[PDB]
Amino acid sequence: MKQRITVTVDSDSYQLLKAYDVNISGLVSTTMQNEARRLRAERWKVENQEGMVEVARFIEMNGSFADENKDW
Amino acid sequence: MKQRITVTVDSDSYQLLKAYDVNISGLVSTTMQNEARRLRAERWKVENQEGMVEVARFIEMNGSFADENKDW
DNA sequence: ATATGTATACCCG
DNA sequence: TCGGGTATACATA
Repeated sequence: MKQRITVTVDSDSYQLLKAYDVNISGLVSTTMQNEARRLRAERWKVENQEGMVEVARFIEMNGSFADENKDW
Repeated sequence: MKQRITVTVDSDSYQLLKAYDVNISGLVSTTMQNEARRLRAERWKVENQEGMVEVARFIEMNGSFADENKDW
């Protein structure tokens, strides 16, 4: 069975992504994997680099369709 | 009073995020405002699939809460 | 159940 | 009591 995950926004900043054409269906799972891969409980850190690279695969589904988007 | 935004996934990386310590509330919306503002060219990262062991050589991206984005 | 989603009762802290 | 979160009932396509 699938798991319905809900972030009760209306305050944070969710409406925008969906306001354009993508709530979190593919967003969440995408961001999660990145937050998952990196997952390293910590704090006090700055940034200054880009994040590219691709590695898509056809077998599951990944139905993330919106603003002319597609898998990596 | 708050907007329920939910992605009916399960293991689409979603579960991992909350599985570590954050039911995407701040992550999604954080990610949202970013993909919301940028709304063009997402940001990913993949060096090594965790593996328990880490290293951390420099700075790349910040997350807060209890996850962060280190290099490894 | 159709998935994805909202709405709401219950749920986890 | 709910912060939010998810599940299920229900809503929609």
